[PDB]
Amino acid sequence: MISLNGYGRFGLQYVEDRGVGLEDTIISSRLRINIVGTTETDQGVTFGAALAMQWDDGDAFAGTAGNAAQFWTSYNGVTVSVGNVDTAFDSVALTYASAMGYEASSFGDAQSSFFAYNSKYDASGALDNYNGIAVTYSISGVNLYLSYVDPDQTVDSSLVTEEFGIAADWSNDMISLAAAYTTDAGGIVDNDIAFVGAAYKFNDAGTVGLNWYDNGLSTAGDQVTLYGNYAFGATTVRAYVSDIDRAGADTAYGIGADYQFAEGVKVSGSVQSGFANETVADVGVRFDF
Amino acid sequence: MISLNGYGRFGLQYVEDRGVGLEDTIISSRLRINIVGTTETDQGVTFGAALAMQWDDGDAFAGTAGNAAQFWTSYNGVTVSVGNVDTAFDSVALTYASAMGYEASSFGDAQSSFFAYNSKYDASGALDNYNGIAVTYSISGVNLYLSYVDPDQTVDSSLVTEEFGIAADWSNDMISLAAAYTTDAGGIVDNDIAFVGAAYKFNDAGTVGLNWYDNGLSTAGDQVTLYGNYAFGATTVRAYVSDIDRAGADTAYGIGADYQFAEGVKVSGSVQSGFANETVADVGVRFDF
Amino acid sequence: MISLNGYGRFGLQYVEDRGVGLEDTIISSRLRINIVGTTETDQGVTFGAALAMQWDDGDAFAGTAGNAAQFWTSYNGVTVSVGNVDTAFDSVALTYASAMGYEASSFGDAQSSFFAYNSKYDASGALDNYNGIAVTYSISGVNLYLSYVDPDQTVDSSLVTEEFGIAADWSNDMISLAAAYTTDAGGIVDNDIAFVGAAYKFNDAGTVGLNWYDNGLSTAGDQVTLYGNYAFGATTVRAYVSDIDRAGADTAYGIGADYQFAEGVKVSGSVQSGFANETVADVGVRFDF
Ligand SMILES: CCCCCCCCOCCOCCOCCOCCO
Ligand SMILES: CCCCCCCCOCCOCCOCCOCCO
Ligand SMILES: CCCCCCCCOCCOCCOCCOCCO
Ligand SMILES: CCCCCCCCOCCOCCOCCOCCO
Ligand SMILES: CCCCCCCCOCCOCCOCCOCCO
Ligand SMILES: CCCCCCCCOCCOCCOCCOCCO
Ligand SMILES: CCCCCCCCOCCOCCOCCOCCO
Ligand SMILES: CCCCCCCCOCCOCCOCCOCCO
Ligand SMILES: CCCCCCCCOCCOCCOCCOCCO
Repeated sequence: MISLNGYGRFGLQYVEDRGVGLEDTIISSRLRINIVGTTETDQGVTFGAALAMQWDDGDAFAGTAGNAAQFWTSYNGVTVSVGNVDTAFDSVALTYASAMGYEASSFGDAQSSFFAYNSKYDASGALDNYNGIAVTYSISGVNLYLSYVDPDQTVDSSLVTEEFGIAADWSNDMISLAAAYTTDAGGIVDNDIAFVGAAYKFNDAGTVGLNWYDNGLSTAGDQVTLYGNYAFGATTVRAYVSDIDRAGADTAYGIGADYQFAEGVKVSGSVQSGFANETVADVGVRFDF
Repeated sequence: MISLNGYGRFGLQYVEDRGVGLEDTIISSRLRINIVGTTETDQGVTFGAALAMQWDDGDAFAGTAGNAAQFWTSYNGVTVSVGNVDTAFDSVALTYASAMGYEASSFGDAQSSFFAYNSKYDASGALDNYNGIAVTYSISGVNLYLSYVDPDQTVDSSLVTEEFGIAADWSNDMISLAAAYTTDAGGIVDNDIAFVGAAYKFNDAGTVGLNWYDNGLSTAGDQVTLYGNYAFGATTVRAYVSDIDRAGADTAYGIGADYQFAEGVKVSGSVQSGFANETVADVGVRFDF
Repeated sequence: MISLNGYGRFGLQYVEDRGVGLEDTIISSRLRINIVGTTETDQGVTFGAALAMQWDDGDAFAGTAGNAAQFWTSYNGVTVSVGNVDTAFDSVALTYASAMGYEASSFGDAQSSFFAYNSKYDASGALDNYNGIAVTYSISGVNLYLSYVDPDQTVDSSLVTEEFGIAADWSNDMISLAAAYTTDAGGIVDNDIAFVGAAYKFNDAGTVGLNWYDNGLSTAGDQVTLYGNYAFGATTVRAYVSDIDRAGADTAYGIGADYQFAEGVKVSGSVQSGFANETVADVGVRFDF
């Protein structure tokens, strides 16, 4: 069985003083298509393979290709995946909760380097023999994530640095907790990174949360993000502040709104200020299909 | 929702004295696949994204990729599209009416340079930041087309030449009229091009038409194409003559036939003579799926 | 009509002393997706086009593209195909019968060079104007195969070497026979190769066969492969020995098993020894979807 799903997104992307002789405002857009093949068995074991084909404005050669395959096996709530895997630090809950705008960005996101699913090919050739193994599992309302990423599996292992990550999250109906930890993240030796986050649903309509991170060898240092959102019908308002230890950094912040036009259609915008005083703004749509 | 459609075509392509040590006759063939994702809303607004994957004999690396995305929004007969758009000069009716053979070619087609939907990637990198906006609408039996193409939207606009085009066509059951006009076509400054055409369905089986063009800065000069077709059951006969102002040019002409073998299957051939006395012939099939 | 099918495979691939500073054991995996468009007619003629998108671990740029199109026409048991065709030497029965392991390999396979369907693009550019014509037909339980492959159809034919192949196989319920012959195989002048094979189903569960080959200009010389398999429920045991004329070559051999876990799911392994004493082992899964 083969199924196809994905999403399109387009709108305006403003970056104050982008560059000498550059336009600050552009039309940014993304097409994402996923090809999924699955084999269900009567034994209860499911086999799967996924490929992504992603295009973004500005991409080299005005063309689209697929990425590197991901394969998995699922049985009784346990999923083992091989190849281009989702990593633990990139999959836990709460870590991307401050993202806003139609491009889902936030300076409140972790300012570290770590491996994550690769959406596209990489012309530099660095991903050619990259191969990860991942394992996910769910006890009660607990989600467990584990991932092992080998940047070049053909080369003797004593010569390459492997990335290892673990994460768990948990949620009842009002509190959410999450934590992750990865060593040698992004294959950078000694770049050990951590995350702890918690959220409180103080209503059917509002939630506040707080994320803390150890950014490893990044120049950002430790970081804290405080965010909150509130829904008024089909409209959601979101905001966040974030600080990093880097001397002289500014406080980053953002304010945005989401409007659920229809099932599968979402109009979003935001105005954000980064740690180096960058001003960024956006407004556009996402539709899922 | 994701749907796939497209077509295959193959047959013989003859070019008299193609080149020293080249074969005049080859097997030319094309595979075109379109991936379309759509999101229908109960509000009446439809969202869409399309990608094309096209392969042609002789293509570099013996491979296929997708092109650059096209996105659109439709509401009440109005469609706005962004990215790799169809342009006004390329979409009006009647402008390609003389095309024949299984490759749908004609020297009677406009001999100018103008932007059009890009089927494939471009290795030269010229299309990397190309971005168009297009708008179509239909009053009675009137079709209105408008398009704005920015060859490099990241660069300050005072440095790049944008293409702007408008077109309309109209048809009752016997007369057809169409006109288009585009300035700085193909991003060439001062290359303003125009088209006017008209057709007369003098029967259920026969039609005659005439197309005139201002080819802008091309060396062809103004051009006139006179064509006609006539259907005998599943068989269609077509012919056209065309002249350009270029001194010493020959009159171009073509004669071909189409045979509708089955729904979705069409066998075509033609013999054409160009403006520089080139002799070209073809015979093959197209099937849609 | 467009349909999608394919398969995923993953597991461990061991090559004794692969290379200085290389890992002998890797995770090898393959994702194959086929896109097939067909047009059925009421006349009985079917038109088809196929494209493949294949990714393998270690592939350049960590990406996937499609290959070169294949087109065909089928009528009354006769199929003519154009472009990236299956060749006669690569399609006859019995020639790959000794293949085992989850990667379906065998040193008992023919050690010659010959054209075959191209799965992927080729960066070297050698396949750019490659074009084959193929014809298959089936009398009783007879299968007839014919193929003509032109490595560069744009160039004058007196300058290029074309590959021509024929094959037939036949089977009742217990004996199988097959033979093939191709001249200038792989476009190498004078590299004429041949194959004869026969198999005996000495049970519902067991089969023994023997394949002989003239490897043309290869350094292997003539070759003989003797193989056998036997099924015990969902488990299949397979083995083969193979010899080549090359002086000092070793006898190659392999032993493996296949376990049919479920419809569409197959777990395989093997231990093989090549003609130069190479030791290779594998274990993994294949699932079809
Ligand atoms: C500002 C640089 C020049 C680009 C022209 C800006 C014109 C804006 O777009 C007009 C046509 O519509 C498409 C743009 O996508 C963004 C629209 O807002 C998203 C839906 O709420
Ligand atoms: C990103 C999708 C893959 C498409 C990119 C292929 C890149 C090919 O170019 C690599 C650079 O070398 C130049 C190639 O020669 C011409 C390419 O093909 C011609 C028709 O579009
Ligand atoms: C300056 C060039 C144009 C690009 C900028 C578009 C940025 C537009 O503003 C972003 C949206 O601001 C969100 C407001 O926060 C309040 C939310 O509730 C109000 C509307 O539903
Ligand atoms: C002329 C150069 C060498 C190529 C051989 C020409 C042989 C013609 O094709 C024979 C096999 O069939 C496939 C060709 O596609 C064209 C057939 O006509 C189209 C359907 O009406
Ligand atoms: C046109 C479809 C895209 C496929 C073209 C990829 C072009 C890659 O080559 C660019 C030129 O540089 C050489 C690349 O190194 C080898 C490529 O991949 C090997 C297996 O086929
Ligand atoms: C010379 C190498 C072969 C390639 C050339 C094939 C060209 C064949 O002729 C094209 C078809 O000619 C069309 C004829 O116009 C009359 C139409 O009605 C008659 C048949 O239905
Ligand atoms: C040996 C080099 C380092 C690679 C680690 C080997 C660990 C083996 O895999 C553990 C995780 O599972 C995925 C591997 O695919 C092969 C499993 O066997 C196939 C099914 O029978
Ligand atoms: C194999 C699938 C096709 C993808 C390969 C495209 C190969 C492009 O590189 C050719 C070598 O030249 C370097 C290209 O410049 C950067 C590429 O695109 C950037 C984003 O991934
Ligand atoms: C040495 C690193 C690991 C990689 C090697 C895996 C190789 C494993 O063995 C292959 C399977 O051997 C097949 C045995 O033949 C007997 C068949 O019946 C028994 C089991 O069903």
